[PDB]
Amino acid sequence: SFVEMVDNLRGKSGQGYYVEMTVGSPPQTLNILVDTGSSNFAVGAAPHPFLHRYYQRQLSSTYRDLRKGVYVPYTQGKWEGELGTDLVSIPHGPNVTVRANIAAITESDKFFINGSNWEGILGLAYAEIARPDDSLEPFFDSLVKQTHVPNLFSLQLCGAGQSEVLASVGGSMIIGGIDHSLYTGSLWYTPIRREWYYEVIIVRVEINGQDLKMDCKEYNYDKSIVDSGTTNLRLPKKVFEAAVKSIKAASSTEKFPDGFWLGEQLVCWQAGTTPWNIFPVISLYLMGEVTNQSFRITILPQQYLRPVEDDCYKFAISQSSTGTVMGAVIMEGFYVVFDRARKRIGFAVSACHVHDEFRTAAVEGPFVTLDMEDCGYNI
Ligand SMILES: CC(=O)N[C@@H](Cc1cc(F)cc(F)c1)[C@H](O)CNC1(c2cccc(C(C)(C)C)c2)CCCCC1
Repeated sequence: SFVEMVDNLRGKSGQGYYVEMTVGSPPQTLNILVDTGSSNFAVGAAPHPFLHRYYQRQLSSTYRDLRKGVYVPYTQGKWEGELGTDLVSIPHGPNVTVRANIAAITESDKFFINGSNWEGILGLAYAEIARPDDSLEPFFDSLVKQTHVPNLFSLQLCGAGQSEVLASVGGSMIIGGIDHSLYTGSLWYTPIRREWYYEVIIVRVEINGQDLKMDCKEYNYDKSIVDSGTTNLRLPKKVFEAAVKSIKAASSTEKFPDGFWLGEQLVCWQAGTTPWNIFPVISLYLMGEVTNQSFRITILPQQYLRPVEDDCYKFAISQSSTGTVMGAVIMEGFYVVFDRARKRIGFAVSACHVHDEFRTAAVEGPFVTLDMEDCGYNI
């Protein structure tokens, strides 16, 4: 924990959160997307039209070629690179330096985003999903192994709160501890089912207090994960359809185009007249540390209606064919502790949550649910 790590994240709405890092000797400054949905540390290392700077290995005295190729395909972006090791620091993180594996990006497609202000990505998940394979020690594992930094990190992603520019966002990545000033109320923990993605189990879903009443295996159909690198709440097909049906009904007083519900087309209102009260709250109940217990995290429309350029919003809930992805919009307004040491993820109401006059984002428990290990997908 540390006061000096507060507000060390920045970003543009919809384009992830990044932290400043240095690579090489002398230190080369780069902005790096913080991604709990992947396990590779990678940086642009060759010219690209959307990169204004990049990692130049030749300028680093501490660089070492691993003489090995590496490739990672994400949801739609992808890159190819060359492995190596170098000294890495996080100026606004812990006061330490570590020799980490680095994928030097030489080719890419739809990976770098025009005007995002980041030049690389920091995969914070486990070795099991790293490319080329699990022998390439992820950054966080190197940090804990080489230093005395406790095996734990927390993320406080904050919302937007202009005009023709994407809203700027901020947050905090607290490495090695829990900063108690970043949250209120109690921290509730859900088990990390398996150490590969940050996998969890959802046992119940409600929209405005109404249970979807689905077999809980559906909520984790495939898998459920906590992914700071994906913007939206992504839901498996059957859950998505049931959720949008209910959100439509709650906000039936008004009518929006199908494009809006499909996440692509935007929807606007005059400034300050956004009818937040017609959109329902969504509660995801996560499995507790104790069998038969659960806790819920409640999400407001201020989280799932993401603001965009020129008051305009996009529906930030979309369909998945690879499980539930609790992306940035779900993490916003919560303090999320990735307690790797004790294989669990904690949630607490964030100090930067969306107040709202009548409703608020919340973390509450316990709630007693008969049977929860049966909600998982058995390999
Ligand atoms: C939108 C997106 O692609 N986000 C990625 C980071 C990112 C951010 C960005 F701004 C631009 C990019 F090109 C990439 C996440 O890593 C996605 N994470 C999952 C995933 C999807 C596809 C392969 C993979 C890996 C890297 C593990 C093979 C992991 C998502 C589905 C559930 C599993 C996790």
